[PDB]
Amino acid sequence: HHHHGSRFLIRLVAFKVPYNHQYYLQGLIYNAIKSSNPKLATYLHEVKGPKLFTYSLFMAEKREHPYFLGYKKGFFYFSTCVPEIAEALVNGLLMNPEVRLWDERFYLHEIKVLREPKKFNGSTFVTLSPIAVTVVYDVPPMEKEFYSIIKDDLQDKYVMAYGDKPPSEFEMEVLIAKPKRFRIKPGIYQTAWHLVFRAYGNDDLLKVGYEVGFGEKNSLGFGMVKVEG
RNA sequence: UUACAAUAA
Repeated sequence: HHHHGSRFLIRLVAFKVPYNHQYYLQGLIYNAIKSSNPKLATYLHEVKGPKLFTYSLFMAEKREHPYFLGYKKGFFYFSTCVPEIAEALVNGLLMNPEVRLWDERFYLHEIKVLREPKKFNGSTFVTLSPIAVTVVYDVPPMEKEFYSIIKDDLQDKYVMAYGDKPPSEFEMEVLIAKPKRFRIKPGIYQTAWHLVFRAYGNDDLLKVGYEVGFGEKNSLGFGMVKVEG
């Protein structure tokens, strides 16, 4: 135990934000992990494969679209099942910034520690960060196997976290599905999916996807989802 | 805490 898990909402303080901005969010996250735990930080890069943390997009208190607008504060979410990944993103964001992203200045306001709904099976999930699943293009939800991949990754992420035989009951049904393409530097096409869906299965199974993510790029800001209730 | 993204390989 182990199994308790963690989720964070961080809040910063008229400003601007881009799209395709999740490589720059890769910056503020590792910066504060090195600034706390320098061995943990370097480790994660070369140490490779799906990491046990994920984080949301950078949203605002409002969305405006002529980059785009900005207003009263702004924020994002972070979830990981590895206690130190979080302790080093809480500690490093604390004794530090002063945060400045791209070049926009900002000042740390609060870090609100959310809760884990113990409700998972059947609950509705909406993507906080889009979803990518890649194979050799990026398979969309109309694809029969988008589901075998997304499931499997979670079964592994499961034992990766639980050190135990993976739970085998997972289905997901998708209501709203939105396409999009991102620039991960310099030269790549990641076709992700903004999603709303119902997912039933082993409770703990989906607990994981909740925390670490759904799909591949969890360390780049894909695959983080929220519960509706 | 927002079913909240402009671009389309």
